[PDB]
Amino acid sequence: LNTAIATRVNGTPPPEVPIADIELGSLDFWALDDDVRDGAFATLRREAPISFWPTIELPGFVAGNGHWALTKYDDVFYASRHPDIFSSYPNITINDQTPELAEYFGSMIVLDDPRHQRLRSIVSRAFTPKVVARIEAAVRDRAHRLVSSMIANNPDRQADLVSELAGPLPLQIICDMMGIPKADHQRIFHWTNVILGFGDPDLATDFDEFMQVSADIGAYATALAEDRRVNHHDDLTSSLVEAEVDGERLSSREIASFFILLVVAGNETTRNAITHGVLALSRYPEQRDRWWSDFDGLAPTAVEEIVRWASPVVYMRRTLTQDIELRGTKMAAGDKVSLWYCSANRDESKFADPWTFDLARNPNPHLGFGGGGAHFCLGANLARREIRVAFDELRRQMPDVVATEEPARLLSQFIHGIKTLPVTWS
Ligand code: HEM
Ligand SMILES: [Mg+2]
Ligand SMILES: [Mg+2]
Repeated sequence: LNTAIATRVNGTPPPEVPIADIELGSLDFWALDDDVRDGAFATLRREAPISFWPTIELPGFVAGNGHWALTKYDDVFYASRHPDIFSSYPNITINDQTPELAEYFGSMIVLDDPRHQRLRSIVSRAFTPKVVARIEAAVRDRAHRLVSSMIANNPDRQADLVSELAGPLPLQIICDMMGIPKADHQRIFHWTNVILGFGDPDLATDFDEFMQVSADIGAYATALAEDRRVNHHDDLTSSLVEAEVDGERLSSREIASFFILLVVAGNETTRNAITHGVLALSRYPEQRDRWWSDFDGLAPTAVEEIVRWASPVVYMRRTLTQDIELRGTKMAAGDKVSLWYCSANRDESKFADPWTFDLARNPNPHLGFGGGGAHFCLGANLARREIRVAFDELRRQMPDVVATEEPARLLSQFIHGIKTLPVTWS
């Protein structure tokens, strides 16, 4: 495969970046390549581990007040485990929501306990390890077919990993858990792609399109919920419409926001873990070889290292409910605080060799699924299984699959997205 991308020397730290060249509040910065971004967070960890940044202006989104950026692992961990101080209300991105966004985006992820946990308990059983293990057959059937179709669909042995595997595998699994008919899965995926791609001109930059997509997926959720209210199915949509929280059924807004949260999170995270993982295997072939020659033994550590390496969710935001000082920086009640998982996951204070992609890494206390605590990723067991099966099917059917171009990278501060990744195999 002479068209494979260049390999890299594992363990090489990126050069640190002069602090004057770092603008977290500019979309231009998020367009820099990932070596520069990684070197910039390295500078912040060293020189300004907590620092303040203006919010990025996005068309039709309210920027509002700026935010305190926590770039060190210990601070991101602390903030995550202290939700009475670091609240998830009113929003978990840096920007402000509005009443009009709240119709569609006012889910449990932007609420504190106890209401957060009462909402989460409606669906939590479906995401537990023992229940998710039950659907291995479904994950395998879909992954196996997708990889086979990459082969059958491309006589030239060239494919886009994202559209042909990494995207459609998690999409199928979450949509089927929700109870969405197959004929509408791609419609769901287009809506979630726009919702968490906004600001990249390849996805959407007109706020009117963002609002029409949001209204359209909400109307879809409401219509499916209405069907399930009358005729139950064994799906999460039926669980949502049947549940009672504080003795009251969920409202239309609550059902639509819950539905949207689950399909967005399901569709716009694992795909990037998978795609960054194939990119990493392409750059570090010794790691591919060692996983391929002991797939079951290394899989638990390998999947977690892929998540640490990719950090598919770049950050989450909190809002202080009281004044607090951290690292000698006083922050005030009401201030926004951003938790940079991408940076925690390269912190030398926690990982001695953070720049080494090591599929055997153990322990691996990465914060790719967050810092732990009340909002710890509901889908973590699901995502780990999706990743493990995707790589197993690639190993079994096309073991030498390799990237042939550098990825087209999503322009986003929030999601470490890959839009396309050309691959080949022999
Ligand atoms: C590798 C893929 C994934 C990554 C990196 C990831 C990461 C995260 C992160 C960082 C959070 C915030 C945690 C916190 O605030 O402490 C989160 C929350 C969440 N994720 Fe995941 N996620 C992944 C896959 C999924 C999947 C497949 C689903 C399925 C629907 C999902 C559903 C959720 C939900 C519902 C929440 C909100 C939980 C709550 O507020 O209690 N995620 N995820
Ligand atoms: Mg093609
Ligand atoms: Mg079904």
